[PDB]
Formats: sequence, structure tokens, C-alpha cells
Amino acid sequence: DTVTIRTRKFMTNRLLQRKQMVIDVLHPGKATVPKTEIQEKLAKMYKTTPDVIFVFGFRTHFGGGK
RNA sequence: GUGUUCAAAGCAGGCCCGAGCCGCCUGGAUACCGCAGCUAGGAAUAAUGGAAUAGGACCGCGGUUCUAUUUUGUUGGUUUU
Repeated sequence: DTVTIRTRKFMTNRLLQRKQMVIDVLHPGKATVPKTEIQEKLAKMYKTTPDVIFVFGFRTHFGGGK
């Protein structure tokens, strides 16, 4: 809910042939909607079939929210 | 520098764009160096120098003499400055 992947510091990694960015998602009261959702959500942002979108990170911010 | 939610701390960090911003962006300072040395300014202070039965400055020079090598095209010879 109210997810909004905020692609901060987007890096067209040309020598690793990829889109490289920081995922920064928002929440009402429950942090960290699941990773493969975020893949599928970052899929439809970029239309890139998200099983090539290999995400990680995803630590839950205190107070839900982000 | 830096909101680690304060803090112990870290070296961080911050954005806009919907997510084509295909990115933009701060940064990660400065302080310390036993000595000995080095460096170069000082020359007080503390030591420190000389002319004494004369020495120091002036090409004062003098006469002697050693020898060093440039030119005499060159070398060789000697000769000198």
C-alpha cells in the first residue's frame, strides 16, 4: 500500500549492462511489502520482466512507513 | 561535515523525476609529531672568535722558483708571460 518505488541514484550500469538504482518504497503503517512484489512493481515501472530484476536490501524502517 | 530515531557511534549524506532525474549532488575537514636531524628567519640571551716580543687588509709589491696549459694551422723543440 502507497508503495511508490523511489528510484534514487539511478545508474545506467553500461559495463554490467543493467539498470542500477536504490529502491525506496513507502508504507501507511506496515513497512516492507515483499521483494518480488517490488520486482513486479519495478517491472511495470520499466516493463522489464522482473525475473531479471534481482533485488535485495529491504530492511524495515521503524514506524512502518518506509 | 554528518539526525546512528537520542546515544554508544558511523563516515557519512541529499534530491528530483511517476519509475525514462535513466539522473543531479554534498562530502569523508583540520589539530598532533620525543628526539636527533632538516630547513631557513632571528642574533637578544648563554657560550664563542681575534693583532701580544705583529698581525691583518690593499695585485704595496718586490726578486727568486715550482709547475699548471691555451694560442704560434698543427705537432715537435725550448722559451716565457
